[PDB]
Amino acid sequence: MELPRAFGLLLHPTSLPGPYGVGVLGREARDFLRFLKEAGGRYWQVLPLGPTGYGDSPYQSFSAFAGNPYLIDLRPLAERGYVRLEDPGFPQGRVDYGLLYAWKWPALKEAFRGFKEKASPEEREAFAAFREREAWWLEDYALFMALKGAHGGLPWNRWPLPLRKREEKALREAKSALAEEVAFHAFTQWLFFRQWGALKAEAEALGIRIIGDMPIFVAEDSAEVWAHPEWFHLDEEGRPTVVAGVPPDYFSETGQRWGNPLYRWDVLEREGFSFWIRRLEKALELFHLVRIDHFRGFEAYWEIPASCPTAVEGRWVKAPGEKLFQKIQEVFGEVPVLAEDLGVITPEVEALRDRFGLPGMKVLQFAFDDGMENPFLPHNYPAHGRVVVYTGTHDNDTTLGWYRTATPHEKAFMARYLADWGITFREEEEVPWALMHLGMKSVARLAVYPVQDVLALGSEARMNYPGRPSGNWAWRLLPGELSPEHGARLRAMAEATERL
Ligand SMILES: C[C@H]1O[C@H](O[C@H]2[C@H](O)[C@@H](O)[C@@H](O[C@H]3[C@H](O)[C@@H](O)[C@@H](O)O[C@@H]3CO)O[C@@H]2CO)[C@H](O)[C@@H](O)[C@@H]1N[C@H]1C=C(CO)[C@@H](O)[C@H](O)[C@H]1O
Ligand SMILES: C[C@H]1O[C@H](O[C@H]2[C@H](O)[C@@H](O)[C@@H](O[C@H]3[C@H](O)[C@@H](O)[C@@H](O)O[C@@H]3CO)O[C@@H]2CO)[C@H](O)[C@@H](O)[C@@H]1N[C@H]1C=C(CO)[C@@H](O)[C@H](O)[C@H]1O
Repeated sequence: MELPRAFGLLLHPTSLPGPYGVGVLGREARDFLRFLKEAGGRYWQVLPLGPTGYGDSPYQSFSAFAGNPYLIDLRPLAERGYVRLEDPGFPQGRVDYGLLYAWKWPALKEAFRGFKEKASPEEREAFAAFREREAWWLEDYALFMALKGAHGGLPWNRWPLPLRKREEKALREAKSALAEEVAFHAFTQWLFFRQWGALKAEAEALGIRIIGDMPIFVAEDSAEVWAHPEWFHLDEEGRPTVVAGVPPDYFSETGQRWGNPLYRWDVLEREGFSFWIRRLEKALELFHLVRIDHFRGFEAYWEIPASCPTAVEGRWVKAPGEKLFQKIQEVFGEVPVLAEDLGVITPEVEALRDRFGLPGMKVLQFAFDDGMENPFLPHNYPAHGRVVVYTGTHDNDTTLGWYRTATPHEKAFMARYLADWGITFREEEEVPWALMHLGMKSVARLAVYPVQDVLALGSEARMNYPGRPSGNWAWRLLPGELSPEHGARLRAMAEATERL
């Protein structure tokens, strides 16, 4: 993949400013694209866009295909009279997910009722047409969500056996009994894709490419796992027999047990990797590039017996990454994938990435805790530049927040390294900019930065803190917070580093 030298910004849509408690796919999203274009940015990166559950993590979605109903802009609906919106008291600068769950679901439900009553024939037709075209994943997703709502939010593998095991007769009866609930969820999808499609066209009109994000492993409690038990290592009761994670290492003697169901790779290969082809086809309708989290899992993954409460009991298992990507190349004619390969250092993963021209990542906040051999330091990046450099990702603190808690060593080495690259700073608040500048001076073809670093926000704006119980995925921009001055500063930096 040939990436021209450029820069972009990382901003999950929920973080957009605007009324009604959460960023949505509307004017403010368009304002951000405009800001990005004026700043000279050519990429907008988001986190996974699927529907979320308790904890609100984009990385644990009810579906590998559905769009997050919380991102639906309700204004176009209120404007056609389908619903009357009333702010129950959403805060500024953050998403109160508890309130959004309590208020937005009913507002979408009311909107659907108003729609059935007032929609024009053209809208009814379009929605029906959408349900037909997307049936191959929508039938399962909409029934999955209807069943979930009818069984008190229980995970699919705790539902009555006939439904859990998808006995046809039982599914047909449920689909019939929950007809309006199924149509309602299908309605949230039609709105989500219509709005995303419009936003994507806006991005394209502005010369902007969108980098989507798809975790390599799906979630246990999701429509596709329920509908395709044959593609995952589950027992007869739908329980994963092995789960994803990573082994212990110098950092943790317990490793990480993520819990995700794992693929029956032999079955997927036999089916021409249909699940993955479908997954990518759907994603390519929404994005120009797809970042895949834990890309190394296509080469080998840490398989943990589900009975083990930690990650200590696993073993590395080879996956057919080569054949899968050969299949992806064959079908799509290119592999529009960005590999999340943080801390892999394994040769075979690098080789698989390179074989298909896939860029990896570099995160500057991790470059100063040791020596000059640290792979995250710019002089160590590959001369071919097929890598995306970030100051920090959604899992890291903002760079100012990181700086304030960095070790004396990190702070001193960073400053010295910056100076070696002709960069300096005076106040703490300037560190995010100095690091963004260091990334832009690097050979990395793409430099992508979280908006919180553009705003030089502290720890209060950190998107996600892995391991922390609450406050995650909630940060939001305030109206007008990204000023023309922020854009001009990014633009001047891009111009100087030849990224325009
Ligand atoms: C306040 C709370 O709002 C959100 O909570 C809702 C979840 O998104 C829903 O999916 C639903 O969760 C139920 C599960 O579906 C069901 O399978 C079962 O496990 O019971 C769950 C509880 O009913 O309903 C949730 C609301 O009740 C949001 O996702 C969640 O993160 C929010 N919780 C935050 C607030 C506090 C209060 O200090 C903390 O305990 C949490 O760590 C925060 O994340
Ligand atoms: C659901 C999960 O969401 C968050 O975790 C994800 C990260 O945000 C992603 O960036 C991605 O990171 C991993 C890299 O892809 C991988 O290559 C390696 O570097 O490890 C990274 C994470 O250590 O994927 C993460 C999901 O694996 C969030 O931080 C995390 O806390 C959330 N976990 C919830 C799920 C379970 C399972 O029941 C519980 O154990 C946790 O307490 C929940 O918070």
